Amino acid sequence: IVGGYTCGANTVPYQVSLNSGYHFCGGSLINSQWVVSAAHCYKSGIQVRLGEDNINVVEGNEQFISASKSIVHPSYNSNTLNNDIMLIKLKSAASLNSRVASISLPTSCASAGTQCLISGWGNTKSSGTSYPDVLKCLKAPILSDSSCKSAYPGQITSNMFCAGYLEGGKDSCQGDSGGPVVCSGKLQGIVSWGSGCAQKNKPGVYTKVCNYVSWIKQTIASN
Ligand SMILES: [Ca+2]
Repeated sequence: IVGGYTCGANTVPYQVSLNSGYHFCGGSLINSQWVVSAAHCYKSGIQVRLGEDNINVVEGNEQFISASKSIVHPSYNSNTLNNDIMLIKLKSAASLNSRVASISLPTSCASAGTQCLISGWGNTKSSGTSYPDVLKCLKAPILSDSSCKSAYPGQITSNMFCAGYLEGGKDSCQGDSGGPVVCSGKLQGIVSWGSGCAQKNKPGVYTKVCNYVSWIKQTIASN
């Protein structure tokens, strides 16, 4: 997250870190057994880390739970990032508590102009590299479909939305991929892609989770 703030320990209790020997992507806990992330974050060998603040220090509220199964969307296209969504099942249910909590899935799609909370342990620099240890947060508005398409001509599908600031300076970034975009208390987006981070006229692009609620529900009913 570039241009964000330190969230505060465990104030985003649905945020997970996906670990394969190192943090590599975020995700969101949607119930005691299941995480939603980006399909482009697929790796074999995922451990889900819940209750994290500093990902490099064991502080006492963590739950580390291996994935048993990962399910990339059936129509994920890794070239365009259309349908950039994945489900990860935990080998055992998380113990839900004040610091490890699920986020609701949406009923309706979010509205342009809504300010959402985006969070992660990704790079904090637009030019260069610096990865934080503690979780960072950003409030960013959903942009109109016409603005998003103007920013990325011939690249935005109905399963994507843009959020952020066209003047640059505030965005998600590498290592935030897969993490949450929460709008009116529901998971509306997944950190998916963008050209660079926090560059002028190149806002973040996010998987539009409201398009996937029936897939998510039937998949969790069946696995
Ligand atoms: Ca930790």
